[PDB]
Parts: sequence; C-alpha cells; structure tokens
Amino acid sequence: CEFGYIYRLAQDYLQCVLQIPQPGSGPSKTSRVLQNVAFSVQKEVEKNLKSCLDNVNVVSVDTARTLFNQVMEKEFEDGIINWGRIVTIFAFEGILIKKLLRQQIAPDVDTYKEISYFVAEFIMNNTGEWIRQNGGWENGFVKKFEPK
Ligand SMILES: *CCC(=O)N(c1ccc(O[C@@H]2CC[C@@H](N)C2)cc1)[C@@H](C)c1ccc(Cl)cc1
Repeated sequence: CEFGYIYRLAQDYLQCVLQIPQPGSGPSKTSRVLQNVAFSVQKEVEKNLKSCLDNVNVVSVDTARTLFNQVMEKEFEDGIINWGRIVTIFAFEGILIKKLLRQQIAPDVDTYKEISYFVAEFIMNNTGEWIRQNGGWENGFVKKFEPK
C-alpha cells in the first residue's frame, strides 16, 4: 503493498541522503537494505551524469516532479520492470533532493516530504502490481538484496 509503506521507504531514503535520520527506533530491515543498495547506485549515477547534473536547476518541487517524470519515462520505456530499475527510482529521488537542498528558491525544509510523495505515487501506480507479484518488499526486494 500500500502507499503508506512505500511513502515511508521513500521518506527514509531522503532522510538518509540528507543526513537527518528520524531519531527513535530507526528504519526497518527493508529500509536499511534499500538505503545501502540505492546509495551505491546513486553514487554511480551522479558520477555518470556529472556534466548533466552540473547544468540542471532544480528550483522547486514542481520542477523536481517534471524532471523525475522525464527520467522515469526513459528508464521504463521498454515496459519491463525489475528490481534494479526500482532501486534506480530511489537513486533519482536522492539526486533530486540534493539538488533541491542547494537550488530551491525560498527553501522549505519539509520539501523531502513532497518529493517522497510523488516518488511513492509513481512506484505505486506504475510498479505496484509487479512488486506484489514478485513478493513485495519483504519477500521480494529484501530477499534479493539483503546481505549474503
Ligand atoms: C542532463 C539531462 C537532463 O536534464 N535530464 C536527464 C535526462 C535523462 C537522464 O537519463 C538517465 C540516464 C539514462 C537513464 N538510465 C536515466 C538523466 C537526466 C533530466 C530529465 C533530469 C536531470 C536531473 C535529474 Cl536528477 C533528473 C532528471
């Protein structure tokens, strides 16, 4: 799976990138596994996209949503879904939140909550069926990516 679960994953990942994990009992096992794998992918994508990223201006949540939709169209154009592509969604929201921290006009500290929202909406609406059919986060994602 439902929106709330995926929203919590997307928010936890933005708090990880922004170095502001929520004080308390901490993230779930699924969220901890995803943070590790998505960060590794994010570092590689930032290096590969360096020139592109140096000339982008993520000045608002609306612009971050437009850019996110454009990358997502190119990422899933062949219609296939797999777990690596789903990790790449999280890597792109991590890049967008870093850019918005630096370039947002009239910055708003709760902006990661709006970015998490549209990332969860995309994941639920476009990959939600595939995820449930492949075991969800607990019996699909975690089983594939948890430490050996
Ligand atoms: C610099 C180009 C650009 O502004 N954007 C962009 C287009 C396509 C990308 O595709 C990556 C590489 C191929 C796919 N596997 C994904 C990346 C970036 C826009 C649309 C954009 C810039 C920055 C961010 Cl973080 C998101 C989108």
